[PDB]
Amino acid sequence: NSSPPAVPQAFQVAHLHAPTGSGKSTKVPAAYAAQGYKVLVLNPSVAATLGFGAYMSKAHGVDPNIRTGVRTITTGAPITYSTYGKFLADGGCSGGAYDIIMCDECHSTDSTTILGIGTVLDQAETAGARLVVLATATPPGSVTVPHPNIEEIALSNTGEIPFYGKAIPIETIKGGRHLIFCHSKKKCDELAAKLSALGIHAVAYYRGLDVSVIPASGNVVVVATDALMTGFTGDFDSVIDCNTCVTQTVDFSLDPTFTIETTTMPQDAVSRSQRRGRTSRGRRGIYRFVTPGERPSGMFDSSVLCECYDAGCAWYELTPAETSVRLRAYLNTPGLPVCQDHLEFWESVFTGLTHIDAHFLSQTKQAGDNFPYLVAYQATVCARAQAPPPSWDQMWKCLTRLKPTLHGPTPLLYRLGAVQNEVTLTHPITKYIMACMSADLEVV
Ligand SMILES: O=S(=O)(O)c1ccc([NH+]=C2C=CC(=C(c3ccc(Nc4cccc(S(=O)(=O)O)c4)cc3)c3ccc(Nc4cccc(S(=O)(=O)O)c4)cc3)C=C2)cc1
Repeated sequence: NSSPPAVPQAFQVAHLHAPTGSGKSTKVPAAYAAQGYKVLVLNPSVAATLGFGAYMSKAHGVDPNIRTGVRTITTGAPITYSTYGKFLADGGCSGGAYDIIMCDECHSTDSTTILGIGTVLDQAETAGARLVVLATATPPGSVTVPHPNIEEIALSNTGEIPFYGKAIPIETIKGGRHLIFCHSKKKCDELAAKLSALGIHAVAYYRGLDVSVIPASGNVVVVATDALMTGFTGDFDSVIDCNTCVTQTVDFSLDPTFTIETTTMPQDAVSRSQRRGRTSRGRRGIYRFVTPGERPSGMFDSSVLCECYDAGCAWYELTPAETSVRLRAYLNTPGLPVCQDHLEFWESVFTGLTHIDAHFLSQTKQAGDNFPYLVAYQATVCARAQAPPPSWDQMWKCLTRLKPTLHGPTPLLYRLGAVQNEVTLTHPITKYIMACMSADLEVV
């Protein structure tokens, strides 16, 4: 729906589909507050959370409470803005705290948002909340739609420059400023170089480099990865999309258990719109693609589920069972992103990961990398077996100081990236996870 759901006598979960800026996260809550309700707005971004608070006090004479992982500001106002992570850090809902609870960007598929939303969905009513709103500008199942200012031209085989099974006719990049999207930070160099060697001024671009490496004037063909901003100065004439992106995915490769790496999946609606949106700003744009079909938005990998249990164990003092109750509340609620139901599986997996090294965990938590609990656990297992990590990549930095006293094969519990060192598959925990996969009628 495009209108703020009225407040119900008892309870209700409603949906709010509105664009960013129409005031769905500010004006809407302000109205609920003018009515005497106490409102809590959750968002994935610290910046956004701050953005709403500023807007509110500056436009509606209301200095709302703002809560983030860094700190919380309390003004005693009836409106409160918090990040999902801080909300969870806080234990979730607090009795008699809020009448309404809006879950903004509820289409987000990062583990913190999903877990946070599950939490709201499960505790809201017990918490005395009368209403829970699932707000978002990108409803699940969305598809890229036609834009009034963008001409979409499909790539064909004709063209000297080969491009993902299709071709890029030189004619289309000779003159003007064009943005080409490639999936791998490498594939970029492969293209920028082929075009530079054809008279075409092309400057590659991917994570690491600087914005400066992109002249702001004169013809140019920028071959980049999604590293390029979404709000950065577009002013592009045409964008060529490879229609594929790199994303985190879980593979039950039975070697010995599972693998969580980054794979290239077909691009989805949200992705397609964002890349296409890099053209036709203040003028008419061109959009060339290799593939028309796209996966609708609102779908996420099983590995995010894993990421949710990992987080419940690492930061929120949540047993794998508690996480499940919360994640289940999320899967039973229609209108939110979907994923294969692997709750039982992941639950049983983390449950077996007991007696984790506190110091290692604390090291992975603040280190900031993904899956701090699984990294720390694989390390705990390693140290206890005086074995080295699967690799000496930054991932395993918490084991650097014992490097000397670590010999023999690595007791691989699972694969979280490149595994160089030799590996043994005889560890009880490895055997425990292997069995978790066999005990499942939807896993293996
Ligand atoms: O819908 S509503 O009508 O209710 C409404 C009302 C008011 C709104 N205000 C906003 C204000 C700011 C922002 C974001 C933001 C974007 C850029 C920012 N830039 C600064 C630049 C210079 C100085 C500052 S300073 O000094 O911190 O004040 C900030 C700051 C904040 C900001 C924008 C997009 C963001 N995008 C992300 C995209 C991907 C991932 C993330 S993540 O960090 O992973 O959460 C964030 C993050 C932050 C978003 C919204 C917004 C909406």
